[PDB]
Formats: sequence, C-alpha cells, structure tokens
Amino acid sequence: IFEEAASFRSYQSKLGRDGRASAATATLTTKIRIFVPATNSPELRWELTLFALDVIRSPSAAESMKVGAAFTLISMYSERPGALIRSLLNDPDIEAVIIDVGSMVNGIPVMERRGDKAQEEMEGLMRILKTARDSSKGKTPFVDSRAYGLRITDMSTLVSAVITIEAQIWILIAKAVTAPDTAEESETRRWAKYVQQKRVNPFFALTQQWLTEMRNLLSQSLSVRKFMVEILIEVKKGGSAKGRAVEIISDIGNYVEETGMAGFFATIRFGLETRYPALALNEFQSDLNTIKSLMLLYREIGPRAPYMVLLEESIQTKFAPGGYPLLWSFAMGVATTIDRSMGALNINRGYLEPMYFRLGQKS
Amino acid sequence: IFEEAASFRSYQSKLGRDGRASAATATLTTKIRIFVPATNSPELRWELTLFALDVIRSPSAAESMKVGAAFTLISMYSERPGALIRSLLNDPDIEAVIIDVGSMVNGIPVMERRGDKAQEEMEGLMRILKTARDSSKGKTPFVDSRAYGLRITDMSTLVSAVITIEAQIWILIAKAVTAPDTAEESETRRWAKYVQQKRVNPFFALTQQWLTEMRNLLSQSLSVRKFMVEILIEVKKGGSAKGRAVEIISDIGNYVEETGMAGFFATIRFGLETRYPALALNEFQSDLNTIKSLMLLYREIGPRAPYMVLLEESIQTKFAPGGYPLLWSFAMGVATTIDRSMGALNINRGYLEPMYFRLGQKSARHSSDQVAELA
Amino acid sequence: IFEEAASFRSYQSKLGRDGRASAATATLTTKIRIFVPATNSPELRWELTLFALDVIRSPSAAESMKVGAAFTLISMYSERPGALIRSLLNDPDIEAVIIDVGSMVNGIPVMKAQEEMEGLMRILKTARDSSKGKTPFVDSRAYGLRITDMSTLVSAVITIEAQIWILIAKAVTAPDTAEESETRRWAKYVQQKRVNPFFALTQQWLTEMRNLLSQSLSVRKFMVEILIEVKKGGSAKGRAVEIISDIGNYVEETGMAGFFATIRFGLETRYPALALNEFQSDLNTIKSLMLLYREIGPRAPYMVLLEESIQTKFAPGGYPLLWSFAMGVATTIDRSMGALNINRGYLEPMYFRLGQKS
Amino acid sequence: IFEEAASFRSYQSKLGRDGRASAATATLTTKIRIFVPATNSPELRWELTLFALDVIRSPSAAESMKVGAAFTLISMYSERPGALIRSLLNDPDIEAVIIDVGSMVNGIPVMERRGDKAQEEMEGLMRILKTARDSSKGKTPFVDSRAYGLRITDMSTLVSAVITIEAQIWILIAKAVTAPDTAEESETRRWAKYVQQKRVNPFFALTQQWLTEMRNLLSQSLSVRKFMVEILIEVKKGGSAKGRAVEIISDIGNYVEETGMAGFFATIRFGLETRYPALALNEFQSDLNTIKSLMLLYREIGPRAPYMVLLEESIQTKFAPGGYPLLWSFAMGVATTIDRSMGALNINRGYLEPMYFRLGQKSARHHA
Repeated sequence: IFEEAASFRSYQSKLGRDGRASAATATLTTKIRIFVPATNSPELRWELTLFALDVIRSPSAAESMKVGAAFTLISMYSERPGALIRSLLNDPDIEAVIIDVGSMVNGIPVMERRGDKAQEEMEGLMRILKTARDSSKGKTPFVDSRAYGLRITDMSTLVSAVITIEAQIWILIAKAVTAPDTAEESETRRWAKYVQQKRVNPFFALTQQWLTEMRNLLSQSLSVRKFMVEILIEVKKGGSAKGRAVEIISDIGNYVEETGMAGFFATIRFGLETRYPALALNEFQSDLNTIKSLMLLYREIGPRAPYMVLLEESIQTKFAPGGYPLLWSFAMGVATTIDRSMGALNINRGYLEPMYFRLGQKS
Repeated sequence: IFEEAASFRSYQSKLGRDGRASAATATLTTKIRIFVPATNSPELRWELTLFALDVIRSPSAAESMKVGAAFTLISMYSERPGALIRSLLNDPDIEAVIIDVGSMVNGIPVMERRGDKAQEEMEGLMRILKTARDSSKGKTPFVDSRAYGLRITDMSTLVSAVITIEAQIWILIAKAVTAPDTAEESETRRWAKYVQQKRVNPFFALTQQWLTEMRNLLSQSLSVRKFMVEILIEVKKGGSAKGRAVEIISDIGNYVEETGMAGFFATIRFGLETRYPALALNEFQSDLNTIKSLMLLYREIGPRAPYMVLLEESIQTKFAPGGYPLLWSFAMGVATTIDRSMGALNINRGYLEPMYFRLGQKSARHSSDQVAELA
Repeated sequence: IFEEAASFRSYQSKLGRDGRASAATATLTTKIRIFVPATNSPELRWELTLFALDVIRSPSAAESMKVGAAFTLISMYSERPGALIRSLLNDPDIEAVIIDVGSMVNGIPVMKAQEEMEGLMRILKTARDSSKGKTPFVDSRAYGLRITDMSTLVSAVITIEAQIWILIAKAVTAPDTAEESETRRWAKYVQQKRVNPFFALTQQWLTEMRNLLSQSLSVRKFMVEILIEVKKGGSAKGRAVEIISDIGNYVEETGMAGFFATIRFGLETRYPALALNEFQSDLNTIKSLMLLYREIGPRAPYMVLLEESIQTKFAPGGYPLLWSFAMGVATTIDRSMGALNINRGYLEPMYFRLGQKS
Repeated sequence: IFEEAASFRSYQSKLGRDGRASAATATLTTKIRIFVPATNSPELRWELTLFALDVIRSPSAAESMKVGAAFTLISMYSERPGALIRSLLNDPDIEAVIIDVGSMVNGIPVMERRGDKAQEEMEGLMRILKTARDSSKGKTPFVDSRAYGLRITDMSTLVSAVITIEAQIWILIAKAVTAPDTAEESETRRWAKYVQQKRVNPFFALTQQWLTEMRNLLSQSLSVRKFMVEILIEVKKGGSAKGRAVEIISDIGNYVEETGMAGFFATIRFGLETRYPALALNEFQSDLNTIKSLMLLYREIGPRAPYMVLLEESIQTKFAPGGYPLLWSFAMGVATTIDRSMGALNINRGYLEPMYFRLGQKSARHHA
C-alpha cells in the first residue's frame, strides 16, 4: 500500500540507469603528446623531471602541450614509462601519442630526429623554456637553488627525489577539484606528515610557484584529472605489496577518499549512525526513505565510489547533499555541535533549513 | 467486493494502452536541411559553429532552416556529426536531409554541394547572415567580442569552445518547454555552477541576446525538443565512460530529470512519503487509490519517464496533478509549510482545494516528544 | 593394434594448435596514410579517383604511399569511404592514418601543408612526365572527363574497382602469365554490361598495379579481408558489391591448387588403383588434412593470398603417391586440366603412369 | 574413409556462406526520380503513359531520367501506382524520389502540382519531349498512327491500352538480359500468342522502335531489372486474386522462370534424369558429387532461384554449367542427339569434353 510508494521512489531513482549508450555519442578525440623516459637511468630521470617542471612553469606553452607535460611528470613513477601510461590511461576524450626520448640532450624540451620542420619545433621549445625562466623571474623547480642544478646519477637519490616531487603532485589532488584556492593549509598539513615520517627527501622541496602552476593545471583540465584518478584507483587495488612510490600515493589516498562527497558521508556519520531522539521525528520520515534509496544507489554505482567528485561523474550530481535537505540540515546541526573538528567545513548552502538545523543543535 | 472497484479503476487506466497504432495516423513529414561537420578539422568546425550561431540569430530565415541550424549546433559533440544525427534522431514529424558540410570555406554560409543549380542559395545564406548582423545591431554570438572574431586553429581550443556553446544549449532545455519566460534566474544559476567547477571555458561565453533567441527556438519548435530529448535519453544510458563533452550533457541531465512533472513528484515526496498521521483520514481513500494507479501507470510508460512533459508525451495529461485534487491540495498544504525551498512553486490552480490545503497546513505545524515541542 | 598409430598421427596434427601467442612477438606497427572519401558530391569522388589512379601511375611514389593509394582505390564503393577502411581493416602489422580530403579539388593533390601540396604537385608532374602522357584509361577522353553526376560516377567507380579486382585473382599465385585470365574475366563483365566501357583501364596501369599487388603483402591482406567480408552475408549487394562478389567466385580456392587437385582428381575419381596397399599412408595423410582444413576455418578459401603458414600443411606435395596418380588421371581425362605444371620433385613416375594407365 | 572427402567437398561449398555483412559494404546510393500517375482519372493516366513512353523514346535524355521513366511505365498496373513501386522496390543501390503527378495538366511534360523550385524543370522536360519527337522523326509509341493520337477519356479503353503496352515491356525481360541480340524471333513469337489468345488489345500495338529502345534500357541497367525481378517474384506467388493485368504478368512468367540457369537445368534434364548406361562409368564420379553439392546449394539459395541470371547474383557463378565439364559435355551430347528442338542453343564453349561429346552422342543415338 504505502510500501508501493517507497518502492516506486526507488524504482524511479534506478530507472534507465541500465543499458549501453550508442557509439555515435563518442566525443571528438583530442591528440595529446606525452614525452616519456626512454631507458632505466637516474641520469635521464632527474634531467627529464627538471625539463617537465619547467614545461609546466612555461607561460609560452599551449594547454594541450601543458597537459602532456604534466602526464610526463606524473608517469616518472613507472619501471617502464610507456607501458605505465598506455596501461592505466583509460579516458576516451584524449588519444595519446607517446614519444620515447633518446637521452634528450636538446635542452628543456626533447631532441627531434623527424627532420627539418622539427628544427622550428625545437626552437618553439627553446622559446617556451626561456619564457618560463624569464616570466618566473629565475625561480627554478625547487625552493632551494642547489636542487635546480642537481643532475643526480644513481637510483637511490633518483627515487628519493622523484617520490618527493610526485608526493607534491599527489598532495594537490586532495583539493584541486574541491577547493582549488584555500588549498595551502591542507597541502602543507599533508607535507608535514610525509617529512616527519621520513618518507620524502626535503632537499628536493618544490617551489610554491611551481606547485600553484600544477594545482591550476589540475583544476582546469579534466583530461589530466582522469589520468590521475585512473592511477590513484589502480595503485589502491591489492594483489601486491607497494614500496616507496606507490606507498606515498596510497598514503595520500587516505585523505583523498570520499573527497567532494562531504554531505553524503556527514549525514551517515552524524545524525544517522548517531541515532538521536530526532530519529523519532515523523516529519523527517521521508528523508529516511531518501537516504535508503541513496545508499542502495551508491552500491549500484560501484567501483569509482570513493572518487566520484574527482572524476566529475554525472551520477554524482544525484548523490549531492541538498538532494536530501531536511536530514542534512539536522545532521549538520548535530555534527557542528558535537564534533570540534566539524563546522570549519563551509555548509552555507541554500538547502539548509534553520528550523531543522536548530533542532539538530537543540538535540 | 470493494476490491473489484479498485481493480476496475486500474483496468480503465490501462485499457487501450495496448496494441500497435494503424499507419494511417502518420502525420505529413516535414523536410528539414541539416548542414553538419564534414571533416575533423578545427578551422571548419569553429567557422561552422559561428555560421550556425548566426543562422539562429538571423531575422529573415525560415523556421525550417532554424530547426536544422539548431540540430547542427547540438551535434558538434560527435566525431562524425552526420552519424550522430542519423543514429539518435527518431521522431516522425521531421525527415532530415543531412548536407555534409563541404569545407564551406566559401564565406559565411555553406559551400554549394556540387555547384548549385541556383547560386541564389549561397546568396540566400548571405542575406540570412547580413540580416542577422544588422537586426542584432552588430552583437556577435559571444559576449566578449574578440571571441566572435577568433579563428580556431587547434583541437584544444575547438573542444574548449564547442563544450562551452553546447553547455549553453543544454542550460536552456531545463526551462525551454516548462517555463519559457522567467527562465533567466535558473539558467544563470546553472551557468554559475559549470564555470565555478571550471568544467566549461568562460572565454567562450555566449550573449544573452543569442541565448534568448535559442531559448525561443526551443519553445516554438517541437521537432527540436524531440531530438534534444532523444539525445538526453541516449547519453543517460550507462555501459560507457564519459569525458568532458558527454559529461556536461549528462551533468545537465541531473537537473533536467522529472522536469515539467513537478506536481506529480511533489505529491509523492510531500504528503505521501511524509505519511503524516492525517493521511489516515477517510476522505483520502479514493485519492490514495488514484495515486497507486498513477504510480503503476508511470512504471508502464517506462523509458521516456524522465522527460515526459518536455516530449509533449500524451500520457502526461493523465499523470498531471489535478488528477488527484484532494491528495494534491493536502500534499501542497504540507509541502509549503514544511519545506523552506518549496512555496516558490506557483500553486494558483483550480484543482487546489482551499479548505483541504488549510488542513494540510494545519496538519504540518501542529518517548519524550519534548524535542518536537521545543522545535 | 593399428589404432594407436592412427591416433598418434592425429595427435601430432593437433599438437601445439592450441594456446594464444605472447604479445612480445608482435612486429613493429607500420604507419600508412589512406586519403579517404570526403562526402556525397560526384565532383570530389571523381577527382579523388583520378588522384588515386595517378598515385599508382607515379614512378616516384614510395611503397607506403602506394599501399595507401590501393586502399583508396578499393574503398571508392562506399557510402562512407573512411568508415569502410577503418571498420574492415583488421591487420597486425599496420596502423592506418585516414584523412578524408575536403577541398580535394584544389589542384592535383588532395586538400606546413603548403609543402605537402607541392610534394603532391611533384608526384603528379613526375607521374605525367615519366609516363610520356599515357593516361590511366585505354581511351584518353576518360582521363579528362570531369564527371558531375551520381550516375556517371557510379558507372565509373564500379569500372575502376572491377579493374583492381581483376588483378587479385592472379596477383599472389602467378603475377606474370596473368593477361589471358584477366582479359577472360573482363570480357564477361563488359559483354554483360555490368561495367561501363568508357572507363576501361590501360594495360600499362594494370601491369604496374598487378606487380604492386604481388610484391606487397600488407595491401593484399586488406584486399582479401574485404573480398571475404563482402562475399558472405544475408544482405542485398548493389551493382558495385555484386561485381566484387562475382569476382570472388574466381578468387576462392586460388593458390590452394594442390589440396583441391587431389580432391577433384584421384579422390573423387575413386580409380580402382585406390584399393592398393601402398596408398594407406597417403589416405591417413588426407584424413589428417581434411580435419586440419576444418580447423583453419573462416579464411580457408584464401589461405594462399594470406601467405598463411598452415597453407604448407595443406599443400598437395604432402600426399605424393595419391597426387602423382591424381595428375596421371587428371591430365589423361580432362582436356583443360594438366596444363598446370605438376613437375615437382614429389612426382612418382610409376604412380603418374599408373594414373594414366587407370 | 572416402566418405570424409565427399563430406569435405560439401563443407567447402557451404563454408562461410552464413553470417551478416558489415554495413561498410554499402555502395554509394543513387537518387532516381519516378514520376507516378496521381489518381484514377483516364485523362491523366493516358497522357502520363504517352509522356513516359516518350521519356524512354528520347535520344537526348540521361540514364537517370530514363530509368525513372521505365519505372513509371511498368508501375501503370497499380490502383495506387506510387504505393506499388515504393512498397515492392527493395534494392540498395537506388534511393527513390516518387513524385505524384498533378493531373499532367501542364502540356507535353508532367506538370509540377505544387510548383517547381526552378521554373526550368518544366522546360528541361519540354526540351526532353521535343528532342524525343524530333530525334525519332515523328514516330509515336504505337505502330498504327491513330493510337499515337488517342487522348483517352474512359477506363475500358485505358486498361485495354495499358495492359497492351505493359505486356509488350514484359515480353522483352525474358531475353533482354540473357541475349539482347537474337532476341526478336522469340519476343515476336510470345507477342503473337498473347494477341491471338485475346489477352491484349492489338489496336494499341507498340512499335519495334519503342521496343528496341526499351530492350536496350533493360540490357544496360541493373537497377531496372532489380525492380522488374522484384515484381516478377511477387506476382509468381499464389494466394491472391488476379485481374487481366496480373494475369498477363504471370503468363510472361512461364517463359521467364529458370532463364539464364540453362546449364544447371540442362545437365539435370539431359544426362542426369536421362540415366544412360554410361552414367555408371568411374570417370563421372567427381561430376556426380558436383551436381549433388549443386542441388543442395540451389535449395539454400532459395526464393530468388528462378531468376538468378537476371539478378546477376554472385551464387550463379558456382551454378555456371562450366563447373561440371565431363557430365556437361556428355549431357549436351545426349541432349542434342535425342531432342530435335534442342541444339539450336549455341553451345560453343571451350568447356566441352570431347570424350563425353562423342560418348553422349554415341550413347543417345547409336546404342539402341
């Protein structure tokens, strides 16, 4: 009777989720160039990291090149650069061309053996590198200048450095897509942890100017975020121990999970799990039916769940906080009142109902 | 006994839903010209987008041309624009001729397909473009004028721009066929989101004058809305990753769902799911039986459900609130009282029953129980 | 008793048939440029055909360009030329780049690119000059025609395509001595009014293309893939696809000669000599071969054109006693046969005469 | 043992026949205009027939116009002529525009009911009609001149005439696409029959000049023959009443069926069914196995089978009597010796097997 209505609300929510979309809907494919470490030496890896930091620092490079640069920079993890990109990269809008450099002595960009027209390309790269240096007033990748010159020769120093720069990329993802400004407090807080735990090698500390330029590249590119989240999911999965490189990623992951699903988690933790007298209120009953439908929905969306926000996944919109407002306003009233850490989260949405929020605090 | 009556109400509701309609009912098919992206080159694609924005802006162009232009504009997504139209488009009133754009570097309009029998077509296009410029007092499609001039040279810039224009199509659908005036508030609110989220590239912002001209094209053409809703359903289906382009469509979808079925959902959410003790009042029985028949009916209508009103779908009339007056009026009286966001809905309809709604209000605002008393 | 031996022969034949090969074996993937159809204008379609004919006519074009030319030539049929190539092309050595030329009517070449157009110009000039002005068609008026309408277009396209497909029949079994057969097939299509004679293509061009087919495997792989694909299927085929399918009936079984000759002659002939003790090993061979043939499956009628390694096993040299007798019968009884050279080292004179004598 | 080989030959013959072809195989579709009789008014219908006869008779009209004309001419059967064409026409190479005529009130040409996008449409038509008259030196479609002028107003006369013209098209089909030279003897013989038997009204007889122009159109166009064979299959089926119209078609059918599958039939009729003692000879075995595979194959080809040759169908190559040369050479040797009517078919193919030719003759003629 009434049970049919509740079942029907659930039916509506899951209706048309099924099926496979007709192939013609495939969006116009963008060609992106990734220059990638050709061979297994710390010599190449250090120099190429310097190159890549500067490509991203350059004012003169176009966005299509800048994304590809960023992909070079955060593929330094892999034992076999080309294989790492090709095997994890799984986002349809972008079609990758991989260039494996022959120990590039060219300068900031690669060496080119394609011919006479590529001589202009190398000079475009030169202009890009010059403009990078000049526009940044001489600030190189690292905060402390010795690091900019370093040219390391051996594996142990290489991994120490690379893991340091990469951890500086991964500290960004935590706020890149969920608050791209105001980011510094959180990213420094995560930095403190990794240094205090002796995981990351502070001689290679990366400069605020470079970190902000990378943060901005993450915010403004979907294609980049897709690759990042692909790797982030892939290394999260078991069937193997992770040593230093993947371990730093996984560590950062504990901050990165659930990010930009704040509302959903908060209603579950505060209010729901807490079983306040307010659970009793009849008026908030429907809200309960809402949350039930949501939880079953969440289950059905499956593998991407902890990173929906970062993936811009549409089904994410449905999952949004003010989709279930009455319960949320009361869950916030409880959360802000009971937990000292909460309430520093900005909850200024039009979805908030003052009466219900006050009931949550009053409770 | 009483059970027979309830079963009979259900029988009436589903009677004649069955069967396949005789072909004689097919309405006279309208021939519509769609110019569509010929090749995968950003030079052609940027210019053709500018052409299409201007076709829709043109004061002298026929509705037949304008619909076809709108179809060009919202097929920019595809790797093969012709294939996208042909494969998704499934609406009987319109028969499409796809003129695959032949580079069309010939000027403002398309290039003449094989050498025109009458070059007046290119000159018809010229008139259309002139009239567009002149009538709009020189306002070009994009809001900041450099963008209107800018020839696009790479795929990167192309996708940035195309995503931007397409998003501007899809922000319209939300109100085009449900509230075709008063639209501004909502469409701006949705614009703010996509920009703030950095999903679509504000350098390519399109002018309020162009957006109102496209909003009006949506309002006044059924054939357009049919194609929009066909695509909106098709891309909603899973079994695929979506990157930025399809993701903007899909994202808009989550606002666009249930639109123009407001009253039906509102009785479900407020009143029914709310299950206030007052729901047990004897008068409501017939209304409850009504809602039950409606919910089972909704199920039966199936895949088109998320967009019934926008699709002008016939069944929609039956679904309309006013089909359950007592329950609806009670549903509103509660809703308006309990939810701060509601009540901004326009409830000036005859199907509203004042006395009963005052009962809805009166119900809504009326083992401790102390907490409820305090709040 | 006997049973172990028979089962062992079968074991050997099926041993190592199974499994899937490790990806490291994959040979370095070769980039080929396939300039493809632009759209539904006869103006573009005619000009692109002339471009492609001239690419193949050019003395200066490289192999990589020539393969891509051949792919343009045998895609001209389709409603969407680029889609036809991309969707049927299923080939482990080659990666296609396909760019449908828009304003292909800009000059001789299809429409930094300024260099490319001049590369094309050089190609076309050198083609004209080196050929001493001899046009692709047997009647030169065809080279100048500049066709404007669909009817003439399809008449012409069908005609050129049929002229490619005439070649395939002999390209990879005997690329010289081909003339007699390819003319015999041509006579049919013309007499039946299936191909429109104004567009007949010149011996000079046909020889140059026959040689290109013989010497390039990767092109022939694509051709035979399409030739198989359009041969099957419960669909209507237009004059265009119909001519391909028709040619198919000459193309099938070609370069599987031996396997067929022993089946047709000797085996199906069932000469009294088949009872003789000596045959047993050969019979056991053929059994293994028949079951093997089944296992090779969908591409079977064109193993030869595919250079398929399995082909070796099916070769008639495998069952030499029966084969020598198979020629001896065939050459004696069936007037047109036995003109195919059975002078191999495997010929056993006693058995060849026994075949004659039977 | 030996049974494996025979089964393998059969396997090869059926292998890869199955499955569904990828859409990329679709050939570039040609847009073809069919002007079609708008209503059941005899005034329009007579004039439209005259128009269509002249379209086909014109020396200056292009192939695209000529095929569309031929489609008008051989759709005149229908109560709803446009529906008949659109609903039976099922061949991928051609995409039809059907134009229903506005009572043909314009003049010599069909008159555009809703008005032309270009006013020259009417004139290009005028040029076509003029050139038709002028190039043919004034010869109207009919042999006997009163018929050329007739301008019919009544249903009875209309159907008498239409049936007569249609029958004269369908007489042609039988030979137009198997041997369009040598044709006249046969097609006159069939004409005489229908007239003598009072199935068609000889006052309306169509001239050798019109018939040759149509015969040539049939020879040279596949797309026309596709529509013709579609109709020829459709009206061959039972389960319907027929009027004079469908009856004439069906009558023609009895000449048209099996045509251009000559060899397949000839080996079945003569030699195989003939079962001469010589059938026991060891040499024949391969040929017999061939024919077995052919019979099973013929079954599998199915509904199009009575018209394979006319359809140019791929499968037909395998059926080509050249395929089974020993049996065929013997089958001709018997046939030519035993049936006085046979042997008038020209059988000068290099595929003739001397032993069987001498042996077939020697079986049938001098062996009892």
